[PDB]
Amino acid sequence: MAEQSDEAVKYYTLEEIQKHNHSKSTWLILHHKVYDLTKFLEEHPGGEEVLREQAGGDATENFEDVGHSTDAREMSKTFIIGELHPDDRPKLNKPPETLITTIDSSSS
Ligand code: HEM
Repeated sequence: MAEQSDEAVKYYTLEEIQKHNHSKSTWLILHHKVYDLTKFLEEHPGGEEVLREQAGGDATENFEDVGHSTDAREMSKTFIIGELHPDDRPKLNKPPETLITTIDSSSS
């Protein structure tokens, strides 16, 4: 990716992470950041099989519903290899002034 090592956020193409939804290399996207479980497949409670189905793309189905617990919020941090490419990063015009919270009755 050129340069000494890095500079800013490393992205990964949406078209690419899709190709890493399988045994030989398992990535996933919970929402925005891409993770890897290529070796981790075995280390994670009841994974391997059920990962492949949610990996490469969005996996937050089970994550939004059940929510995991504190443990998984804190441990996962080194699983995060980077973000998703500008395929998703701006989406539209990229939120200029906060996500929404626009004109909430009175002064912001
Ligand atoms: C971002 C990558 C992930 C990491 C680092 C991670 C981390 C963990 C950790 C630390 C636990 C144990 C305690 C807890 O619930 O907090 C756990 C359990 C579990 N995780 Fe994950 N997890 C990840 C993604 C996923 C995804 C995408 C799924 C489903 C497709 C999933 C399904 C489960 C289930 C089901 C358990 C509990 C065992 C069971 O009841 O079968 N996890 N995870």
